[PDB]
Amino acid sequence: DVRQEELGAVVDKEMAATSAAIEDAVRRIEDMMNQARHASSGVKLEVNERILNSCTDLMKAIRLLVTTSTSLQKEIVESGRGAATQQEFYAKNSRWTEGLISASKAVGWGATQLVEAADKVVLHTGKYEELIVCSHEIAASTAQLVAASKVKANKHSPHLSRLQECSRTVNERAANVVASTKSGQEQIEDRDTM
Repeated sequence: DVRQEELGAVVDKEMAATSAAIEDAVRRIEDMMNQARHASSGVKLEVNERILNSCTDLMKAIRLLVTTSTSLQKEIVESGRGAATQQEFYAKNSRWTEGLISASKAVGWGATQLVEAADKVVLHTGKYEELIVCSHEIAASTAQLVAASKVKANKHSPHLSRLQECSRTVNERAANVVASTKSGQEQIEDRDTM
């Protein structure tokens, strides 16, 4: 249970860790594009490359959402702390800060989960179904990060509206990972049955 007086430090570190985890996810997924070309070939390799790329576009959209989330948090703090330090502001609004830490943590974990599901199905024997669920779950975690950020916000900068748009974009990208996995799966099972 995080000390109230160090909540500012912990949320700053958590947002930073979530962003690093998202960057690690982009690198791992992109590295699988090269590894796939060695685990498979043909229609399977082609659809897997498309799926890995949809996953990469989703992770880049999430990268932007988290960065915008951090920007909105910092403006909320700068605007409301007055003579207090950031630490004091976070401590005084401990509830809000805790929501940020918890929501951020979940996104980080969601990214790690999605990378693992992609790895298992593309390079091993995992199910495409698992990648689809992880796609839905990470989108759910980001919408929660957005709501947790929104609580102490208002129609202000670095735009609450910009963060909300970012969420729509992530949801659209997650839907694309799903459409891409379904499209690809039915393309793989349809080349073999002739």
